[PDB]
Amino acid sequence: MYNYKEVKHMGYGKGYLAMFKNKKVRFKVVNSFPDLKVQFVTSFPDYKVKISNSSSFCEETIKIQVVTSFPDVKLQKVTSFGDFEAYID
Repeated sequence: MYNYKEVKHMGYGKGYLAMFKNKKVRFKVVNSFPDLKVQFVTSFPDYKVKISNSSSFCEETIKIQVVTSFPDVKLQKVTSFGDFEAYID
C-alpha cells in the first residue's frame, strides 16, 4: 500500500511484516486479488498479532486473505502479550 518508501517492489513476505515489528499496523481481509495469504491459528506459528477494535492509530494497511492450505504466513491473534498490533477487517 501507499507509504513514504518506494513501492516499486512487489510481492510481500515474512520480512515485510517485520518492517513494523513491535509496532502498530492495519489489516484488510479481501476476497479477490489479495496482497498476501495469511492463515490464522490458535497457536503461535511464526509471528504473533494483537487484534484490536480501532482504526485511527494504525500506521499502514495491507490486504490479506485467509487460506485453508499452503499459507504464505501464519499469525497468532491474541488480546495481549503479542509481537505486534494489527486490525484485520
